[PDB]
Amino acid sequence: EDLRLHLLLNTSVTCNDGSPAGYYLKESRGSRRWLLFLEGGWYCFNRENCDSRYDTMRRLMSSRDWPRTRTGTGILSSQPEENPYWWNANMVFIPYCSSDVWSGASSKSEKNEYAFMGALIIQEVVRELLGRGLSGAKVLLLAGSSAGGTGVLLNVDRVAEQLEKLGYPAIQVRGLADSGWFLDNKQYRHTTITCAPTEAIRRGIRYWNGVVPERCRRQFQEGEEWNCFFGYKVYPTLRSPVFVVQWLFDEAQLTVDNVHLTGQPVQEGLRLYIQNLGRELRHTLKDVPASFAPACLSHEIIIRSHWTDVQVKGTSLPRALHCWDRSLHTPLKGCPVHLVDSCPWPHCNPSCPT
Ligand SMILES: Cc1sc2c(c1Cl)[C@H](SCC(=O)O)NCN2
Ligand SMILES: *[C@@H]1O[C@H](CO)[C@@H](O)[C@H](O)[C@H]1NC(C)=O
Repeated sequence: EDLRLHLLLNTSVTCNDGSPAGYYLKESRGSRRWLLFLEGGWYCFNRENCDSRYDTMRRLMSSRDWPRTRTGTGILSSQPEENPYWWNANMVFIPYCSSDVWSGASSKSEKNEYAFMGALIIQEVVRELLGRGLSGAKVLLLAGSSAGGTGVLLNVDRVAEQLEKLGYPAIQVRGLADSGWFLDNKQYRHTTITCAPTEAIRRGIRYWNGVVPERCRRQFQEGEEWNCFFGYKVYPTLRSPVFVVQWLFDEAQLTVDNVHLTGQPVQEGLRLYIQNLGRELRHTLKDVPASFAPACLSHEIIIRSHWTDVQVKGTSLPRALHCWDRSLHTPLKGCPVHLVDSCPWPHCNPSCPT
């Protein structure tokens, strides 16, 4: 119960239903490191599917029922035993209550049943934290999992530009995108439920007034900004350092690809499909120097209490992140930052989560 809720003082920056957005904070007075973590949880892209999400996933659309505290876990833990990487940092958990992959900039109005303000929520959290110690930061790591990991890719350079324009050019902004690196590939079977992410994101952008990083927007241009939600397309346009964590066989990727493993022998077509998915993922990370990509069927990593357990080539994620920090002070002896499994099937890495 170590991170305490603060609702935004600017109450025009809202969750989907117009309730104020907010953040959970645990300060560390002896540290100039700040970790701002973006929660995930899919998205919604029209009135009917947002109404459904409001009925049964309301905490992802509203702050009315948020608890006063949350426990920091994994990379948000303040215990070195659980978080060898950044246990002494100032910790911020930003709840995902905008259902827009952190991309929205639209208020609730007579024309809009819901507000989609994810990009503005991040901006406002950063602004309000500057008065609570962030002005003294040396590193701001914008991290996130699942839709929050894609949110990191969409927002890390905007945070960097915001701090520069506010007069804090000494704060180094970096990104950590966990489980948010998706492929716009062919589904295994081509069957809201039938809508593939490219089409759902294309509709969502219009519904949310979604915004993407400027250089990526300039490449893809009007009507094609959905491309910027796909890591391998947006990442090369980014200027801030970004560390990419991605399971090679991510469960959300497989879900959108209409792959459902049961227990029966996988036949040749599905075997080749899965192997090609891992190969394609691995290919997209070849030129990503800071990356951690284990050959596991799983979903998210960084806020799980046992996040320390998985290893790629004998190196854990907390160690790789520590090596990344050292690299941003060429490669370091025994301290690697590019860790992508090459084995071709889920759980060929023995350290995968059970
Ligand atoms: C831009 C894209 S493509 C895609 C996603 C997003 Cl976001 C979701 S998010 C999943 C979650 O939050 O658990 N997973 C599947 N495919
Ligand atoms: C509150 O947030 C809105 C939306 O980002 C912004 O336009 C406005 O200037 C903010 N007001 C204050 C006082 O920060």
